Amino acid sequence: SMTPLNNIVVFGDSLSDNGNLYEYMKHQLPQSPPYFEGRFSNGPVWIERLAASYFPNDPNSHLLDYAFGGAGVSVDDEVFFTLRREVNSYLLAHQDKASPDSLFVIWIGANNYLGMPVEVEETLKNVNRGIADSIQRLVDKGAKHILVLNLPDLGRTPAALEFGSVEEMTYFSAQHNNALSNTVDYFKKTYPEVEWLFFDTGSHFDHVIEHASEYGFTNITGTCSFSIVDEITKNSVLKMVASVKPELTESACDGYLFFDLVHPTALAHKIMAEKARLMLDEAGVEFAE
Ligand SMILES: CCCCCCCCCCCCCCCC(=O)O
Repeated sequence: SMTPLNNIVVFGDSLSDNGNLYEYMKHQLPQSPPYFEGRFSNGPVWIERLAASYFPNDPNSHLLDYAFGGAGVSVDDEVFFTLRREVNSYLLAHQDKASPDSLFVIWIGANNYLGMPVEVEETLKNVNRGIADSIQRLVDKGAKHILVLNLPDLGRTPAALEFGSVEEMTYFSAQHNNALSNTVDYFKKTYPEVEWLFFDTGSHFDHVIEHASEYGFTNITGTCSFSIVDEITKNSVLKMVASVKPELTESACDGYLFFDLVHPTALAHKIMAEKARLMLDEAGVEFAE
């Protein structure tokens, strides 16, 4: 293992990207403003806030964020980049070794299901397979601390409500989460020498919804920004983002749960970071510089 951890390495999608796609896009997407400095929200994302809670003075020197907006598990224009390629990018730059002193974080899958693909069960199968494959690869290359996050109920996104896909998006979310729990249970039993951490985003997001006003949200179905999506634009998270009309963004968004048709606002990312930190503290995870 590794008693105190010295950094966080995150693999994920637009829920975790801290500006990687924005840089490659020459700052043209996500347009900022109204997005915040290339994050897919109007403030820093959860994993940045988590890193700063442990390393308040120089959090970015303790966070290696390989998440790109539009990333998912391969199942090809649907996906900007794959989990496998994010992991292999980390490995390439680290001499094919996963540091035993890093907290590896995997939050992926939402981009696959929100593309509303036509093959339901094959998509579920291949997302689960791709996550298991990347976990096994990290373990094989020396990882000793792995945090896996499941999905919120994607049927709650404004996208699902507007497009009439609530049932399908909730089904993907629930089936994905059930399979992912089985995967994590398998790895826990097989690799007791690795620290396995799990965050039940599904239950936490439902709790936020059920108590939305108490968490600070006055609107859970609308969007701070405004997008106009066609039929061939409904096909992907990145198309929805590109279709934001910046001049029509609301000026006062402190009460919205959703910044755009799928992405949560800054306050939701803050809540997520706070709950993740409490989970890690309960588990006894310790960081140090
Ligand atoms: C522990 C805090 C509970 C609240 C969780 C906050 C996260 C909100 C989730 C909204 C749906 C996100 C879908 C984004 C699209 C994608 O990642 O491809």
